[PDB]
Amino acid sequence: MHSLKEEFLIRLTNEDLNASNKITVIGVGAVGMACAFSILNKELADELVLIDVVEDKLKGEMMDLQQGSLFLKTPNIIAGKDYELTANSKLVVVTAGARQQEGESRLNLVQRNVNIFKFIIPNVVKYSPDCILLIVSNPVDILTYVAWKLSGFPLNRVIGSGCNLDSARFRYLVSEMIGIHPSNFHGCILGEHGDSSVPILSGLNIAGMSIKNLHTDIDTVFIKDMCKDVHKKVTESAYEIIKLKGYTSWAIGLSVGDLSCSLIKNLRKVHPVSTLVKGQFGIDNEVFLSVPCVLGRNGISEVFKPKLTVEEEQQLKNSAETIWNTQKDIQL
Amino acid sequence: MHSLKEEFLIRLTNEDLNASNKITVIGVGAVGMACAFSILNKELADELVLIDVVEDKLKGEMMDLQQGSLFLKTPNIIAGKDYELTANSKLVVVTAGARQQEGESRLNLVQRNVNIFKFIIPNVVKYSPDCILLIVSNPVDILTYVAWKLSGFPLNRVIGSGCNLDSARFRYLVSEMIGIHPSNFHGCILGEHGDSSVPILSGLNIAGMSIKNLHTDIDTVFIKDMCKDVHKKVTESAYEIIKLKGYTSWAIGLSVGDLSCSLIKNLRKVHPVSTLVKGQFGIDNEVFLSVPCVLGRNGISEVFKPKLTVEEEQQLKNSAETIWNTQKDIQL
Amino acid sequence: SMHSLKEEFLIRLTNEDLNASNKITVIGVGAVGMACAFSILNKELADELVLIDVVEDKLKGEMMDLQQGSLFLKTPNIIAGKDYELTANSKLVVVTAGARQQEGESRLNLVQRNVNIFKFIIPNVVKYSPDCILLIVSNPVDILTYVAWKLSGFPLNRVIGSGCNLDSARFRYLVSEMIGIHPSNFHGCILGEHGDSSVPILSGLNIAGMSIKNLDMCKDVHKKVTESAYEIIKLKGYTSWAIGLSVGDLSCSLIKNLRKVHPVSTLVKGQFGIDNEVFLSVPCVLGRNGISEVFKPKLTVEEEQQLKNSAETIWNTQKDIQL
Amino acid sequence: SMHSLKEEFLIRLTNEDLNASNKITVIGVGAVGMACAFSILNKELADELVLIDVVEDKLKGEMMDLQQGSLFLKTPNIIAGKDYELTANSKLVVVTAGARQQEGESRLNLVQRNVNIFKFIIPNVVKYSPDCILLIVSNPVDILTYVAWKLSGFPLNRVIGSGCNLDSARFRYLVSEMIGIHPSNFHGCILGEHGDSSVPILSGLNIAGMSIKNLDMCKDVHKKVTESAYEIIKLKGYTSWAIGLSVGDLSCSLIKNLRKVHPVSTLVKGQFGIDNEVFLSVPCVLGRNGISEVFKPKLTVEEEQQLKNSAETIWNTQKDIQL
Ligand SMILES: NC(=O)c1ccc[n+]([C@@H]2O[C@H](COP(=O)([O-])OP(=O)(O)OC[C@H]3O[C@@H](n4cnc5c(N)ncnc54)[C@H](O)[C@@H]3O)[C@@H](O)[C@H]2O)c1
Ligand SMILES: NC(=O)c1ccc[n+]([C@@H]2O[C@H](COP(=O)([O-])OP(=O)(O)OC[C@H]3O[C@@H](n4cnc5c(N)ncnc54)[C@H](O)[C@@H]3O)[C@@H](O)[C@H]2O)c1
Ligand SMILES: NC(=O)c1ccc[n+]([C@@H]2O[C@H](COP(=O)([O-])OP(=O)(O)OC[C@H]3O[C@@H](n4cnc5c(N)ncnc54)[C@H](O)[C@@H]3O)[C@@H](O)[C@H]2O)c1
Ligand SMILES: NC(=O)c1ccc[n+]([C@@H]2O[C@H](COP(=O)([O-])OP(=O)(O)OC[C@H]3O[C@@H](n4cnc5c(N)ncnc54)[C@H](O)[C@@H]3O)[C@@H](O)[C@H]2O)c1
Repeated sequence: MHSLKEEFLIRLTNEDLNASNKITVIGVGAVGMACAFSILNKELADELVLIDVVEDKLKGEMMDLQQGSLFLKTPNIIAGKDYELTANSKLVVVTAGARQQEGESRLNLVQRNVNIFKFIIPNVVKYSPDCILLIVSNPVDILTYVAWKLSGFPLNRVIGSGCNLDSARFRYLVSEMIGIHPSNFHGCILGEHGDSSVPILSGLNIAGMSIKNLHTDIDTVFIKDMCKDVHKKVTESAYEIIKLKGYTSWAIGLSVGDLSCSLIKNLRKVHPVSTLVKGQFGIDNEVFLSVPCVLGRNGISEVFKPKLTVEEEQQLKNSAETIWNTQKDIQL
Repeated sequence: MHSLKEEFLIRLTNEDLNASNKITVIGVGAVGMACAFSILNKELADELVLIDVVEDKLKGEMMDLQQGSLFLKTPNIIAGKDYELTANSKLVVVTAGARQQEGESRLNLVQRNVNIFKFIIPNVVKYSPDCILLIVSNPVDILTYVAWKLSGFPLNRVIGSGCNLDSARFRYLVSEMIGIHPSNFHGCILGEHGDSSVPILSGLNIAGMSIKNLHTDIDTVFIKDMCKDVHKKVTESAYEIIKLKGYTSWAIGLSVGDLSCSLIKNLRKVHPVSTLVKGQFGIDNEVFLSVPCVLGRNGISEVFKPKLTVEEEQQLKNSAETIWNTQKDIQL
Repeated sequence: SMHSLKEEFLIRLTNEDLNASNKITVIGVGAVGMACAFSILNKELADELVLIDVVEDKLKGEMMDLQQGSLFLKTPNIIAGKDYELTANSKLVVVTAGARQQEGESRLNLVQRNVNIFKFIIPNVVKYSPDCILLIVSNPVDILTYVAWKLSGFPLNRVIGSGCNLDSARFRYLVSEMIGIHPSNFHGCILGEHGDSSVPILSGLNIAGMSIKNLDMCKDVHKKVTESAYEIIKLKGYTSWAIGLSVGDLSCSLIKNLRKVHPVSTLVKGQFGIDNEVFLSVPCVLGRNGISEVFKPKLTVEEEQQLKNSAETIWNTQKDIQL
Repeated sequence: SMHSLKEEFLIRLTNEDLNASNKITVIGVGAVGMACAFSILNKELADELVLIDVVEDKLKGEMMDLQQGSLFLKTPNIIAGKDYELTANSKLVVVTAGARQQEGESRLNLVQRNVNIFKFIIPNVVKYSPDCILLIVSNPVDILTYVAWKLSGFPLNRVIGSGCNLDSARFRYLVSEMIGIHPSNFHGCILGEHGDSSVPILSGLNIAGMSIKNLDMCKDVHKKVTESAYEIIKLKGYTSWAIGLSVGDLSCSLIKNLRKVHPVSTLVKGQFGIDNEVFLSVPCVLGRNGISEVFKPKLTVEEEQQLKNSAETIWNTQKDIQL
C-alpha cells in the first residue's frame, strides 16, 4: 500500500517534519501508563513516546494503546529503549524507579532512584535540551532537585508533581464532608510530598467564602482540629492504598494530566508543585518542595512567595529540614 | 427510505420512547442561541427544543443548528411555537423578553417581561410539571420570583442565572491583573444581578491562599480599594458592551452552559444563583437574589446561609430593598 | 465537626433523596474492569459509579485511588463492594469478571469457567437492576452474551456483547497507518466471532466517502488483527487499554442515546443461514434502549460463507455448555 | 495596586516572554467570524485568539464579551483590533470578512466585492505571519481561495478553503435522519463548488463500513443541500452556527495535526480533465503543515463529468476577475 497510495494521493509537502506537542513518558509501569492514558484522554500530544528498559512490556503496552487510536487524537504512539525516539520533546514525564513496599517511606527509595536518574536525565537532556522535565518518581522533592542538578536546566523547566495530588486528596476529603464537588472547596497542601506536608489552614475557602464565614462556630480551633484529622488521612492515604492494592496509579495519572494540561496549553494556572524554595520560610539550603506555581508553556513562569502564618512557615521550614536530612547524604 | 430501511434493519424495540435529557430553550434571540450553542457544545442534551413566537427566525435557527449535527452529540434538535414540543423537559431555560437599550436599567424591563412570563410559564408547567426552570431574562431576580409564583414549583426547581456571570466577570478582571487563569482566583458576587450587587471581600482567595496572605501590604483597606475599582467595572461591564455591540450573548451563553452542566450532570457544584433569601441578612420580604447554592439534578439541593461581615450583610440587605422597590409594583 | 456544622450552614430545599440518573456498574475490578471504569469516568458518563468484585481489599484500594482523583472528574459518587444492593437501579452494567487467556490460549477455552461465574453474577445483577442494559466484556464474549441473555431473561435489546467493536478499531488503525490518515476516516468492518474466526467485510471498505474502487493485503491485515491479542498477551500478559477505550465508546452511545452504529454481539439466528441461537458481531444501532436496530446486510458470497463458518465455530463450543 | 504588588508576591523564573504556540487569528467579527471564534474557543485550540475587523466599536464589544467568559475557557489571551501587528506569528488565520448573500443571490455574485477586500487583507496577513495557514471562509469560497493563493504567494498546502466540509455535513445529516442513525456513521461525500454545482459522490456512500450495495432519492437529498443556505438566508437572513462548527472541525485537524480527511478547496488542475487553475473541493489530508495530501479519486463517468461542469461554472466567473 505504501507503494500504491502513491497514485491516489498527491503529496503537496514532500517534507513531513517534527511534532509540535511531543510528549515522552519514561517508565511504562502502573504510574507511567496511567499518566500516558490520562495525557491521551486530554488530547495533549500529537506524538507520545514511551521509554523503559523492559523491551517486551514496552512493546505490549505500546501496542495496547496504539490499538485504541480510533478513539483518540494522538496520531503517533511509539515506544522503545533508545532515547533518540524522544528527540525534541516538549514535555518529559519521568515515572521510572522503585516504589514503596507496604509501610515503606518514600525517602527510602532515594538511593535506588538517584542511580536510575543518573542514567535517565543525561539521556533526556541529550535529545531534548529545551524540554520541560516533570518529575513524578519518589521521593519526588529530592529527585526534582537531582534532575535539576544533572540536567543543567533553568528552574522553570524542572518541575516535580509534588503536592498537586496531596491537595486534590485534601479537597476531596473536605468536600466529601460538606457534600459539594471538590472543585468548589479550596485548600492547598504544601511542603514535602510525604509525611511532613503542610496544610494551609489560613486559606480554606468554599466558592469565594472564607471557611470562617460559613458558621460562627468555625473558628481557628475548629479549623485546626478538622485539619489535624483530615491531614492525617491525607498523609496516610498512599500507605493504605499500597496495603490494599499494592500501589497507586489512577489519581496520580489524573494529577499529571492536570499539570500537563496547564503546561501544554499555556494556561497559567496555579499548582502546588516542587521547585526550589531556598530564600523562603527561613530555608537556606537548596531544598525543593511544593509551593504554588504558575504553569505554562515555559514551565514554571512564576513562583508565589506568600506571607503565611507563623505556624505554617515553621511547619514548612521543618518539612525542608526533613527533606535535607535525606538529601545531604546523596552523592552526585 | 423510511419505507426501504424496513428490510436492511431489524427493529428490536418497536417502542421508541422519550429522551432522558430533554432541554428546552425559550427565546431564539442572541442569548437563547448562545445558550443553546453552549448547551450543545457540552453535549448535555439528547433532545434540544427551541421555542419562540417568530416562526421564520425559529425555523432558520433550527435548521442552522441541525445542519451542524455531524459535529455534535444531540440527535434531536427541534423548534416551534407549540409548547407540546417541550413535554417532559428536564430543564427549561427562559431567555425571552425585552433587553436593555443603551443606558437602560435591567429593572426597566420588568413590566414588559412579567407580561411575557404570564404567558410562557403556565405553558411550560403544563407540559413539564417536573422540570427545572432556569431564568435568564432580565431583571433576572424579579422574574425568578415571578416564575416561582406563576409555576407553583418548589424552590429547588426555580433558579435564576443571577450572579454566576457577574462572578465570572469579577474573577476575570482580578486574575487579569495578577496574570493567572481565572479558575484559580476565587471571589464571588452576590445580591442583585445589577447595579446593587455585592462583592464578598472577606472571601477573596488564590488557589488556597487567602488574599491577605499574599503580601504584607494586602490589608483590609487595600482590598476595599481594589474591589471598589474592580466592582465598578463589573457593574458597568454590560452597559459598555451594549453601547459598543448592542447586546451581550457569549459570556452569558457560557455561564448558562456552566449552570446547566452542574444541573444535568448532578455535580453538586456551588454557584451564586438567584433564589429566595427571606430569612437571611435581615431580609423579610420574599426577595430572590444570588446566594451560593448547591446544584444538581433536583435543582438547588442546598442554599448556603453564611455569616458574612457586617458590611456585606448590610449591602445585601440594601440590594434586596432595591429589588423589592421595583418588585412591589408588579401585579400577579 | 464539619459533618454537624454543614447541617446548620446549609439549608436543604429538597428532603427527597432521589436516585442517580446515570448509575453505571462495573463487575470485576481486574485489569479490564478498571480500564473500563477509568475510561467511563474520563467520559463523564456516570453520576454514580459502582465497582463490584469478590476481593475486598483490592476493591477498596481501587475505589480509594479513583475517589482521590475526584477533583479532576465529574462523577460525584464512586463506591465499591461485594453486595449487589450497591448496584440497585443501574442504567448500565458492564461485566468484565472472569478467567482470561494464558499465552496462546483460545478465548473459547474460558467459557465453562466463566459460565459458572455468570451463573452467580447475572441473577444478582437482574435482582437489583431489572431494567438495566447489560454490556458483556468477559470472554468468550459472544457465548457469554448468549449466556447472559438466557440467565437474565432480558429482551435482546438490553443484552449486548462488546464483540468486534475492538477488532474493528484495530483493523481501522492498521489500515490507516499504511495510508497515513487518521483511523476515524477509514471505514472497515470486522464481524463475526470476537476471536480467530472473525470476518473482514472487504466489500464495505471506504475512505471518507470514497469506496476502495474509487481509489489481497487487506486479508493480511485481518490476520494481524486476529493475532493481536495473542501477541500482547505474550508481551504484556493481558490487554486492557484498548478494550477500556472501546467500552467507553460503546457506553457513550448507550448513555447519551446517540443512535450510533457499532459491531457488537447480538442474536444472528435468521441471518447468513444460521438456524442456531448464535450470537456474534453484526452492526447495531445503540442508544438508551440498548440495541434499537440490527443491520441485515447483503454481503458477498465469500463474506456470508465466512460468517456462517464463524457461527459454526462458536456453536461448536456453545452447544457443549450446561446452563 | 494589585499590578504593583504582583511584582513582589511572585518570583519570575523566566525573563523570556515567548510567543504563543497556537495563535489563531479570525479576520471579520461578523456573524460567521464570531461563530467561528466561539467554536474554536470551545475546542480549546488556541492559547491566543486575535480578532481583526474595521469597525472599532463592534470589535471591542465582541472582544469584551468573549473575554468575560474566560473563566469557562482555556484561552488565556483574547484580543481584538484593526492593526495586523496583533496577528503576528499566527499559526492559523481564518478569513471570514466580506459581503454575504442577500435572499436568492448566488455566492458567485459576491466575488468582485470580496476580491477587493482580500487585496487589502491577504498582504497584511502575510506581512506579519508569513508561515501561517490560511483558511478561507468568505464566499465564493472556491474562487477566493484561489485569490488568497495568488495574493499571498503561499504554497498550496497553506491555502485552504472551507469548501464542502459544510455541504458534506449537511448531506450526511439529511441522509442520517431518514435512516435513523447518527450522521457520523453515514459516509457521504459532496465535492466541487461550495454552491449550486456541487457533486454528490453517490458511488462512495457507506454506513459504518457497509457499502450501499451491501444494504434516485440521494439526488433529491443533494438538491435540499444546495438549497439549504438559500432557505436559511430567507428565514434568518444569514447562516452562522453550522459553518462555525465546520470551521472548528477543520481547525481541530490542522492545529492538532490529526491527518484527518476533509473535502476542502484546493487546486484541482490536472484532475477530471481540468486544465485551468480552478480550486474546488476534493478530499484532502489536514495537519499542522496544512494540506499534506490531496486525493486523486477515480469516480464514475457521471461524477467526473459533474465535477468538470462544476469547474467550468467556477471558471466562468473566475476568468472575469481582475487581480
Ligand atoms: N509523585 C507521586 O505522587 C507518586 C504517586 C505514585 C507513585 N509514585 C512513584 O512513581 C514511581 C513508579 O511507580 P510505579 O507504580 O509505576 O512502579 P512500577 O514498578 O509499576 O514501574 C516502574 C517502571 O520504571 C522502569 N524503570 C526502572 N528503571 C528504569 C530506567 N533506568 N529507565 C527507564 N525505565 C526504568 C521499570 O522498568 C518499570 O517499568 C515510583 O517511584 C513511585 O513511588 C509517585
Ligand atoms: N441574566 C443575564 O445575565 C443576561 C445577560 C444578557 C441578556 N439577558 C436578558 O436575556 C433576555 C433576552 O436578551 P436577547 O439579547 O436574547 O434579546 P433578543 O431580542 O435577541 O431575543 C429575545 C427573544 O425573545 C422572543 N420572545 C419575545 N416574547 C416571547 C414570548 N412570549 N414567548 C417566546 N419567545 C418570546 C423574541 O421573539 C426574541 O426572539 C433579555 O431580557 C436580556 O436582558 C440576561
Ligand atoms: N471482549 C474483549 O475484547 C476483551 C478484552 C480483554 C479481556 N477480555 C476478558 O475480560 C475478562 C477479564 O480480563 P482481566 O484482564 O480484567 O482479568 P483479571 O484477572 O485482571 O480480573 C478479573 C476479575 O474478575 C473478578 N471476579 C472473579 N469472579 C468474580 C465474581 N463472581 N464476581 C465478581 N468478580 C469476579 C476477579 O476477582 C478479578 O478481579 C476476561 O475474561 C478477558 O478474557 C475481553
Ligand atoms: N464558506 C461558507 O460555508 C460560508 C457560510 C456562511 C457565510 N459565508 C460567507 O462569510 C462571509 C461573512 O459572512 P457574515 O454573515 O459573517 O457577514 P457579516 O456582515 O455579518 O460580517 C462581515 C464582516 O466582514 C467585515 N469586513 C469588511 N471588510 C473588512 C476588511 N477589509 N477587513 C476586515 N474585516 C472586514 C465586516 O466589517 C464585517 O464585520 C460572507 O462572505 C459569507 O457569504 C461562507
